[PDB]
Amino acid sequence: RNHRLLLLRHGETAWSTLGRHTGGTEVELTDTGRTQAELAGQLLGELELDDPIVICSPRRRTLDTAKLAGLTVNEVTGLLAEWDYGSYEGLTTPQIRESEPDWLVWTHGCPAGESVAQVNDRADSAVALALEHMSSRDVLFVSHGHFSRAVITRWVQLPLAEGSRFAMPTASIGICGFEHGVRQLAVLGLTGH
Amino acid sequence: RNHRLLLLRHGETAWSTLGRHTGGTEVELTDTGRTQAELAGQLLGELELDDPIVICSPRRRTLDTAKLAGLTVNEVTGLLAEWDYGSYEGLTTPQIRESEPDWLVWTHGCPAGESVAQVNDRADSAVALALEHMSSRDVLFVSHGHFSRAVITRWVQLPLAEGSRFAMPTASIGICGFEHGVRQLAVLGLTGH
Repeated sequence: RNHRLLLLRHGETAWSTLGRHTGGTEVELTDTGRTQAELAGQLLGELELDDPIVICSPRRRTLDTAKLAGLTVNEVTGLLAEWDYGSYEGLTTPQIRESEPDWLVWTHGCPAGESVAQVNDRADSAVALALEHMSSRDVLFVSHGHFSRAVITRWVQLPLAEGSRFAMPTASIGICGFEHGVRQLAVLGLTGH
Repeated sequence: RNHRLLLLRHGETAWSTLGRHTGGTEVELTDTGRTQAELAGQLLGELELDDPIVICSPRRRTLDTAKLAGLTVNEVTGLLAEWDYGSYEGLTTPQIRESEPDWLVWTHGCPAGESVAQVNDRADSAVALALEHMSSRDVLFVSHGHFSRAVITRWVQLPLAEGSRFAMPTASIGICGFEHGVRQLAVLGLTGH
């Protein structure tokens, strides 16, 4: 296709800096988070996007980022919500490690939350959504760390387990496109701050 | 580990702009290529690298890029040479398509040149090389499009066939590291021009 799928992770929060897993919890962006968002929109500005359709996660930290980035949101949907961490909500990876030493959200999932299968499907639906609009315009997802990686991993048609192989820091941008007929990851870890 | 593996593709040449596959052929950087290289070194400057060991491909376009980027090369080795295209040297993907409609270097390889297996092994040796120095410092490979992708694909422990899923434009930087014990791709398609 002649278009792209861009993904933007929301800025920093008090929880992200501590490595805490935040799903449905409504945490606010820090002042550093607001600045990150502001710089990202600055960066999106020179990406020369074609009449972009912006889809955003319902969380306030992502809605806030979109506004601060100077974007106008077209669709707000839980489809882009972060991985539901269930019982692990608020826990860091080490803390989770004290009980499940080999844990990775990518292979284990979360007890009382979303399983890999469920996110795999949610990720595919998201990619399907993107492809429909990319027929005429560029697409931008303002979402979260793990889910954004989920989308990317699926864009490149790999098992969701591979989400562990791609970073996605706060206020960072990843870009998906094509090369000689193949869906490909073009940019990752792009930061304007 | 506490260190990173960075990869830098050489700047633009008269052949790259045309989408021609260049392996052993000694093509020069265009003036645009020299500028790209110059900007990349500018970009490497703010990456705060730890006493970096720089390994470079023997081709003149890569040696030139390193010099223009303001880098001092520690090791020059064919280990980082581009995929040997054999019979396809000089051909574009469409041209190759006129004979092998479903061709991708990643799955087919090149007749009279390197096979996937051979590049898979060369890529792994390169990763092995990096890990040995990353024990005390950061590593920088100045190489080519397909091979750099090969190294990245292997860094993340995927079959070489997946090299098709990662872009690597001229004068672009990719960065490999770790996240909670897992080898991961941190940055891709980073451009200073």
